[PDB]
Amino acid sequence: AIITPALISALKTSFQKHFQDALATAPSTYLQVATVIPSTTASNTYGWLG
Amino acid sequence: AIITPALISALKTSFQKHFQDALATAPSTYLQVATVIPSTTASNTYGWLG
Repeated sequence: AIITPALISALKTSFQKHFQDALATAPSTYLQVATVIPSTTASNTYGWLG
Repeated sequence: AIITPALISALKTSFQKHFQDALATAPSTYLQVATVIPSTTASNTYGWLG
C-alpha cells in the first residue's frame, strides 16, 4: 500500500528522450532565390554605368 | 631621544593575531539532534516499508 507519490507516477518511471529534436524545420531555400554578398564595414554601395 | 609623535605613532610595533579566533564558537552542535544526509538533488523523497 505504497502512497501515490512513490508510485507509477514518480517511483516507477523511466525518462526517455525519443521525442527530442524530431520535429524538423522547413528546409532552407533562400539560396535558390538570393545570392550572398560579403561586407566588411558599416554599409555597401553598388554602382553601374548604363 | 626626542622623538616626534608621528614616529612614536608610526608602527614601530608588531601586529599579532591572538585576537582572531578567540570568539570562534565551536560549530556542529546540531549533529547531536540532526543527521546530515547528502541530496545531490532538487528534492529528496523518503519512503520506508512498514
